[PDB]
Amino acid sequence: KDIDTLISNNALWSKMLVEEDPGFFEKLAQAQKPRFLWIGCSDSRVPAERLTGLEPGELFVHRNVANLVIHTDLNCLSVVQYAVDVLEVEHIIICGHYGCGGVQAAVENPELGLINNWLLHIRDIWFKHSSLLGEMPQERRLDTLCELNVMEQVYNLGHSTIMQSAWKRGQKVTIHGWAYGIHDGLLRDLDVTATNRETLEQRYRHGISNLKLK
Amino acid sequence: KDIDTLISNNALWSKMLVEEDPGFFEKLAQAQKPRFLWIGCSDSRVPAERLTGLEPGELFVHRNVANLVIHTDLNCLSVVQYAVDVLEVEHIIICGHYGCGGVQAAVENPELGLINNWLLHIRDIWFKHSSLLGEMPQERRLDTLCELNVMEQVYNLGHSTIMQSAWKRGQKVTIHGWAYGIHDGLLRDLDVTATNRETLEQRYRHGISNLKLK
Amino acid sequence: KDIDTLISNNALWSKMLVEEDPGFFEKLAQAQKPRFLWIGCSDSRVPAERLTGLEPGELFVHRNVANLVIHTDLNCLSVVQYAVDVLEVEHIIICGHYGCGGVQAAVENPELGLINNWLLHIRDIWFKHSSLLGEMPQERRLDTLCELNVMEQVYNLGHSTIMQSAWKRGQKVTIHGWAYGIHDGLLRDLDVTATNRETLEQRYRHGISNLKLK
Amino acid sequence: KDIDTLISNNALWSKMLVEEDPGFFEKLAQAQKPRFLWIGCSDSRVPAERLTGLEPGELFVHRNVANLVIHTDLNCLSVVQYAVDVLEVEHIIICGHYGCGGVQAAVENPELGLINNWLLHIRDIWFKHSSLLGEMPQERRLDTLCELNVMEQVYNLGHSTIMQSAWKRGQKVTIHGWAYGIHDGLLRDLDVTATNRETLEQRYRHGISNLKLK
Ligand SMILES: [Zn+2]
Ligand SMILES: [Zn+2]
Ligand SMILES: [Zn+2]
Ligand SMILES: [Zn+2]
Repeated sequence: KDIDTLISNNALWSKMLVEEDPGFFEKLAQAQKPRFLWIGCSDSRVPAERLTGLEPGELFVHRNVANLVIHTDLNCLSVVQYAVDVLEVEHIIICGHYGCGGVQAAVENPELGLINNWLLHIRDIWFKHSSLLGEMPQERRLDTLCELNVMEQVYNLGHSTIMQSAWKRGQKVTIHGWAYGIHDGLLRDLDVTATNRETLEQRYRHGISNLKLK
Repeated sequence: KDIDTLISNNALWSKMLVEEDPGFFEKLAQAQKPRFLWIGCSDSRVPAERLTGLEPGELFVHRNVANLVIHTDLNCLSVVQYAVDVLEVEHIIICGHYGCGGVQAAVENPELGLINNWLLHIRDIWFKHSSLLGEMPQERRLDTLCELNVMEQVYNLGHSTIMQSAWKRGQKVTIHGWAYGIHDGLLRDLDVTATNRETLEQRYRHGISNLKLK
Repeated sequence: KDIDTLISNNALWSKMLVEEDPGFFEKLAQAQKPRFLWIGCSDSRVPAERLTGLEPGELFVHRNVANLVIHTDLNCLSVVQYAVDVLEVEHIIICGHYGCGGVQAAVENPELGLINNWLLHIRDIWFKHSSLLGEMPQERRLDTLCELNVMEQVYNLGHSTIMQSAWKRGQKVTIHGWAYGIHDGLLRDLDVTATNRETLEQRYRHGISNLKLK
Repeated sequence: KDIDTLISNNALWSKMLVEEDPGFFEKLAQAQKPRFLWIGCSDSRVPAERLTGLEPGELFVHRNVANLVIHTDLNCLSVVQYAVDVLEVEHIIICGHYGCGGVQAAVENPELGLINNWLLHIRDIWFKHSSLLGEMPQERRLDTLCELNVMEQVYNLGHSTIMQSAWKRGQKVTIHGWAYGIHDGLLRDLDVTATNRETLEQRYRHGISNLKLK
């Protein structure tokens, strides 16, 4: 596919909607704030909308390499603060995916350029859970790192001043840590769901523990 | 819709694909690098995939508030460098949308919190094109700012060291500046398409000029 | 000078203080919060302490290339928020200097690498005041840009959510825009001193106006 | 001291130099690139120039809260890249200090606002060396964290793409990890000096080991 094909398909798509689904934009037209914030990877192997069946306008979205929530990344923090304080989303979903190019590159450590600096945050995670990973079969270590990465980002987001203050003033906002694979497009709940400061700490340890078993 | 509904729909969606479109993941399974990098707004009113008809895996995606390409935002720059130097995408599309909450908030200047700092980059653009905007009917100024914002981000991306070096070594990478509205989902080419350092400067002025007329 | 010379001189310096100025650390030992926040250039041609005669512990300091206050730079914003809200400094000084390597590089635009992205913020300023600069003798344009840069950073800092909220709750914090040259080490007040939202806007225009004359 | 006193003292200081040290700016006037890059804390309890006896113009300087080198902080990375690739400094010194307000705040975890996000990078370090710290007397844990922080930042800087590429092309650049206290102003070499990729890894482990003993 080339550029002209995208513009042409869009023009035809727009016209076809009139006599196939005229109310397609009805929801959009009506100022309806999203209830979910989705933080995913730029790889976007399978669109979040397709994975969940959500309609356009129901989710606010941020995507970066390897779906990271770095303590000091204002790009991501700005999306979160806007979503939590202004749009007042009720659920935040951090979703990783098996076979993520970013996660793999962080382990193999090839010389890719500027992106290597961003990826060092993942290597920090790999070092952190070294013992845990060496306790499992080799073929499952990369997929496990993918899950650990999501859990650590959920933990990071929960500790941001944004989430801490929201939960402190009693706002209802839940964080979820999910992952999916390209073999079946099945969402997998890493079970680190946090609804407040206490469950954040509890479920985090819970998630890590469920891996010690696995 | 609640969380349980998303997980349940996903499980059912995955199963249905087997006897409706078994080869859905065939493309994904095959390591196929995306040809397009899409930089859009976190609002994601209408998914890029739906707007263009692109299949999953064909595009690399980054989304932030008001689709900005700040000179010094490493989150966005990391996505671009990875896409250009590693995935070697051939087209980069920066797409804004009319009625963007970020653009509007930058003009009205309400006290929203941390996000206000991110939005000041848009106010800089508004000041920059003050004369141009005052030369057009009031009802069209916000939509025009939305277009100007996209053009300025295309300009910013083109001047990053990442794009400058890519074009310098003769790599084929094109940047496009688009915008769409919720009234019809029709993509609008702002005609600032840049294929090298020269066309970047030329098309930028061209885009601004086409507005002086409009 | 080499590394061993610095360590050796430090050891001797420390000893000499006992029988030359025994109370040197008395001030430091006593938890005394700084009253001034100094934001300067990494070039640090002449130390701020030497320029003003301030004693150690009296100033909090941040230095980056070309003393910039980018709307979205969390490094600088973190220093400011800490200084204003926690240390409660009463004066913030942004000081540039004539002949700054960063300012010059932004104009000449040589290919220096990663730093070029940081410097684009200065080129934005150069474009912004194009008419003003072309209205003055060529030999004075670079020095004028150096002053304009400081004024714009003062403006940027004043518009951050940090300063806006501080002034809003009635906190006493003043921002100053200074510059000095290596020909005499003489501080030059650009007269853009802001004590609140109103004076920020007024003095900014004032500073620009005094240049139209110059 | 107030603002008028700083401006007045500067004016008098400048004049006095003529008949006390007329050649004070001679060095500065002569375009002499610094040989050292100093990365320190914004606290700046004792100026680097006073600690080492270096003259103005001999050092390039960056200061932020708790002297951090975050993998993805473009402010700090820009200073380093400019210093290494353009100024070609030969030594980079990361210097922390005992009693650092940033380090302490990271441990006590008070609610300070935006700065708490920046400080989470230090808490990550505290968690990382939990076992090591619990193996030492309580009264020495905070000072030890101060040293561990410096060692980790040296490690971070060494792993940046900037340092990796410099050492790869055979450039001579050495990184040092120091710390000083307000009780005597005595510099303490943490002995993690790295001159290349190999010594970076070796000296890092060495530094941590010397603590296991201490
Ligand atoms: Zn991925
Ligand atoms: Zn938007
Ligand atoms: Zn400078
Ligand atoms: Zn400190």
